[PDB]
Amino acid sequence: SGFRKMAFPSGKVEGCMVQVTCGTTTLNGLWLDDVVYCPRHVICTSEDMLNPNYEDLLIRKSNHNFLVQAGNVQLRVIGHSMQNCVLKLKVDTANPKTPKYKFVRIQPGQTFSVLACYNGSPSGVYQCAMRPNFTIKGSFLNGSCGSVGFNIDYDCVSFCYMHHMELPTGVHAGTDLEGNFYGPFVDRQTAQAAGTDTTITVNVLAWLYAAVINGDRWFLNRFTTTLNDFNLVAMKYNYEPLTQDHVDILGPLSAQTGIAVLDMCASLKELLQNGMNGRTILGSALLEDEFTPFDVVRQCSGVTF
Amino acid sequence: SGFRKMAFPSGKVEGCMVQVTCGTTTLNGLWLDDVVYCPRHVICTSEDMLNPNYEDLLIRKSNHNFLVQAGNVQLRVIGHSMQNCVLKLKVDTANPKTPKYKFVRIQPGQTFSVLACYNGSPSGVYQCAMRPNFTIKGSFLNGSCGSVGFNIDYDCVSFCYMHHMELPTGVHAGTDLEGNFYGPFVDRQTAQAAGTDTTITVNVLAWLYAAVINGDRWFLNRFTTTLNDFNLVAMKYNYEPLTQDHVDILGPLSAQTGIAVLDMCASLKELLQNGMNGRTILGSALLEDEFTPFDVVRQCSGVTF
Ligand SMILES: CC[C@@]1(C(=O)Nc2cncc3ccccc23)CNS(=O)(=O)c2ccc(Cl)cc21
Ligand SMILES: [Cl-]
Repeated sequence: SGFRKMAFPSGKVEGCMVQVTCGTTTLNGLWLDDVVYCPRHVICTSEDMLNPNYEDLLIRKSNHNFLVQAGNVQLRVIGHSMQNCVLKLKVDTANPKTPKYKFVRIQPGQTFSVLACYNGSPSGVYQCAMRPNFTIKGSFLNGSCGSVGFNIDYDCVSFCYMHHMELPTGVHAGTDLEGNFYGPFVDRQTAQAAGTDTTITVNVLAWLYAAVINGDRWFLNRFTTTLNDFNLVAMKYNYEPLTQDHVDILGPLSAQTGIAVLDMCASLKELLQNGMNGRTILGSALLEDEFTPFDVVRQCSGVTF
Repeated sequence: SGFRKMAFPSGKVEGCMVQVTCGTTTLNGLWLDDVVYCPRHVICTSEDMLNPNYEDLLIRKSNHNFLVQAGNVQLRVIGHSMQNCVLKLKVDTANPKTPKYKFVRIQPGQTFSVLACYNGSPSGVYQCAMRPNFTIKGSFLNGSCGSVGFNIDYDCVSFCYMHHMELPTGVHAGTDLEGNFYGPFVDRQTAQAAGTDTTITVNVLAWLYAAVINGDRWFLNRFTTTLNDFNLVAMKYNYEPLTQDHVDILGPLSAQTGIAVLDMCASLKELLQNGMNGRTILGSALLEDEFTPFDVVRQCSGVTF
C-alpha cells in the first residue's frame, strides 16, 4: 500500500556529474566516456546573452578556457564541438563510472527524474512530467543549469533532458541530450512565454486507476461515455484530447481493476463538472497528472533495477 | 524559483543494498563495512508471526542458514547477533562502497528519503515525514521490508529508518537502525492500530514561509495571535500543538520574510477557517506538512519575491 511520487534511483547519474567553468560562468556537465555535455550558454556572458552568435564565440575559445572538474580532481579538455544548444567537451579521461546509456527525446505527458545539481554536486532528485506546453514545473535555483532528466529501463539510463533556463512564470525549459530544445524556446535573453497549459488526461485516468487499486472507490459511478462525448467535456476543462492509443495503453489497468476505460472516463467527467466535494483521491484535493500508465503499473507491481 | 518535494540522491545508499534470504523468507539488508542489517522477522515464518520468541528462533540458526547476496556475488556470513528488532549479520567481506554514515533516531515531524527495494534491488526513491503518530505514509509492496530511510547532509548519510511492517490502514511502521521501533508497535502480527493522526503545524508554517519567499502573499492577513489562542484553534482542526521550540526554529524564516511567527500563525488560523477558496499555495489545494523548517531553508533562496 501507499502512493507517492517516486523517482528512479539517481546513483547511475550521480557518477556522471561534473562542474563546467568558462570564465565567470559555472554550470553542470554530464560526463559520459571521454565527453562532457553541458549547455552551450556556458561560453556566454550576461552581455552576450541578448543576441549571441555561438559559432563566433566558440571559434575564439581554446580548450583550457573550459575548466571541467570531477569531484576534487581536475579534468583536461582536449576538444570542443557543438551540437545544436549543447556544447560537447572532449576530455582526456574516460569516466570510469559511465553507465549503460541512451539519449532519448521524450513526448509531452511522459515523466522523468531530475537530478538537480549545483557546481557538479548532486543535491536532490525529484519526479516531473514534460508538460503539454513543453515546459517542466521543476525546482531550480541559479547554477542548476546542466542538471539532467532521466529514466531507467532495466540497467539502461535513458537521458531525456538538460536544464537550460527558467521562464518568468517560474516554469523551466531545457533540451534533449542532442541540444534540441523542448518547445518553442531559444537559448538567449528574450521575451519568452510559457504557452497555455493543459492537464494530461491519460495520466489523470492512470492516477484514478491507482486510487482504485489502493482502495479509493467513492468517485466511481455506474455510468460510461463515448470517446467523443468525453473529449468535448475534456476540451472545456483544458484537458488534453484522449486518443484511441491512450485508451489501449490503459488496458492493463482496466483489466486489473475491472473498470473499462470509458467507465473511468465517466467518473472523471463527473469529477470535472462537480468537483471533489470536500473529499480527496490518494491524499490529494487536485487531480494528479504526473503519473503515466506505466508509472502506475511499475509502482503497483514492484519493478526493480 | 520553484517548489517541489525533493529527495536526497540515493546513490550512496544504493551501494549498501543486499538481499537477505532465510529459508522461505526474502527481504532487504543494509551492508555497511562487514555488517548486514535487516529486520529480525527474517527468521520468522507466517505461523511464528503471531507470538514469536525471537531469541529461541535465533539460537536454532547457524551462519549458513542465512544467504546474503550482493548483486550477482554471494556473501559469506560469519556471525549473527540481534539488537532489539534488527538482526546484525557479520559478513566476511567489507562493503567497498560503504559511505560516510551515522545512525540517527529522528523525531516526529522530521523528514527523510526512502530507497524502496525488492530482493536487494533498488526500485525507487521518495521523500516522506515521520508522522505525529509514528507511522509513515510510504509506498511499499510485500518484499520491501528492510528498505531504509536516510538524510544525506554534507557527505554523511544519516540512517534513520528500516521498514518492518504495514498496518491495516495502509500506513507503515519501522525501526531506527538500532532495532528500536518508532511508536507503540511490535514486530508481531497482532491487533495494532495506527493512532489518530495530526497535521504537523510547524511544517505547515514553514511551507507557508516558503510560499511567501516564492512570491505568494494572498493567505496573509493583518491579524496576529497569542501562542495559546492559536493552539486551541489548531487542536480543533487536528493540528499538532505548536510549542515554544517550534516558534524559535521558525526564527530564521521569520526574519527573512519579515513576518513574525505568531503573525504567520494567524494567517494559518484564517486558512483553517475559510479554506483555500479555489486558490492554491505553492501549487497545492491542501496545506502541505512534509517540509520541515530546515528543508525550506535548504531548498529556497535567500532572495524573497
Ligand atoms: C512479515 C512482514 C509483515 C508485513 O507487514 N509486511 C509488509 C511490509 N511492508 C509492506 C507490505 C505490503 C503488503 C504486504 C506486506 C507488507 C507481514 N504482515 S504481518 O501483519 O504479519 C507483519 C507484522 C509485523 C511485522 Cl514487523 C511484519 C509483518
Ligand atoms: Cl529529528
